[PDB]
Amino acid sequence: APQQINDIVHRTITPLIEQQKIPGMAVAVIYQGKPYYFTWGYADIAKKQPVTQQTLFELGSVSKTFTGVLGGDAIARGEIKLSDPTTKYWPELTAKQWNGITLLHLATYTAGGLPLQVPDEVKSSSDLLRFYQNWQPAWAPGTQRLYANSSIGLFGALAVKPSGLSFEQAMQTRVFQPLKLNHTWINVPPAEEKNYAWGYREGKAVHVSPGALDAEAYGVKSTIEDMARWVQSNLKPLDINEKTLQQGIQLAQSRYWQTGDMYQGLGWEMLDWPVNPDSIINGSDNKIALAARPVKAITPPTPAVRASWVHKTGATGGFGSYVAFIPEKELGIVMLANKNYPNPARVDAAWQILNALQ
Ligand SMILES: *C(=O)N1C[C@H](NOS(=O)(=O)O)CC[C@H]1C(=O)NOCCN
Ligand SMILES: [Cl-]
Ligand SMILES: [Zn+2]
Ligand SMILES: [Zn+2]
Repeated sequence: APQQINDIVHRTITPLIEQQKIPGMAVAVIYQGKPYYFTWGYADIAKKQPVTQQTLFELGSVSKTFTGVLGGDAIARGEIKLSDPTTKYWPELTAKQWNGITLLHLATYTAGGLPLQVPDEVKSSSDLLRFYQNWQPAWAPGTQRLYANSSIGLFGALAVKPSGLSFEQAMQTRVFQPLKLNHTWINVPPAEEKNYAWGYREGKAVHVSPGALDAEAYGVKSTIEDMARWVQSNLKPLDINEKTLQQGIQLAQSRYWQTGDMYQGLGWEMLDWPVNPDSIINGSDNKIALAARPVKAITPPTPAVRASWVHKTGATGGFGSYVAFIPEKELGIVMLANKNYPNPARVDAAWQILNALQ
């Protein structure tokens, strides 16, 4: 890699790892469209297995960027419209509070207070219907953004219904395969488990547990190489030969709502570039990112703006992830770690690196 990249990555990430006690980490810096890879530490501490460019990490909520793009691809196929009512795809959702809640609301956390998590006791399709049938909104739809796995998770499950495919099959056929993300998995196959890093929480090795709508909201695992290719695909959608997927990538970066200086896409979130670094750093703290905030609609949604900072945080019990990129600059970063450490530390490090290379 260019010396300037090696230098800034060492001076930023090695101290981050020292400060946060991260056991293993992989970073890709995309500079002028090309990825440069860096690894540190161990995927499995007790086995002394190093992190490599083939190590699988839990992406956590970064999974929502795949869900948003798959939803965009369905829009581009004419299979769904964001203005469609939820009940078009789930007519058994007969409770009156669902009148007026659209796929857009589900995708963008604006349905009126769907909760952060689907309850752990939801184990069957019957449980899931009961959950949504009994949920009572705190706000009218399209007025407040409250980040929620139960919201975008339902969006992903319903967006694939017209295809007749399961969510996993749709994602594999329509997103992973065309983009050659051949080491990205909703369910890690047995032959690939050797590459699956352990997450570390309070010193103990952990993997994410199964849960309702997990694939849609937080369940994807991937390598640093596939995640760099995911960033390249979102930086340069016109390089994608499949027109519906090219368009789905673009639609996931459209701006549907604004609150403060942030814009909500499908999975992705965006700010105008140049960005105020303190806004992205401070805004990533869970106390802020997860709070209910009023939104203003953008109608029509702003088509993807090249001069944007586009990003997403993610975590599981044992992992912490961050992806950010700037289309106009062909510049991006992926940071995958097997410890969940605070979002602001991730974003600060990412901005120090990308700011140094702009
Ligand atoms: C995503 O990783 N999520 C949802 C929510 N996202 O906040 S973020 O990581 O800062 O963007 C916080 C919790 C977290 C999870 O739900 N992770 O999955 C673990 C099992 N629920
Ligand atoms: Cl140094
Ligand atoms: Zn040093
Ligand atoms: Zn392989």
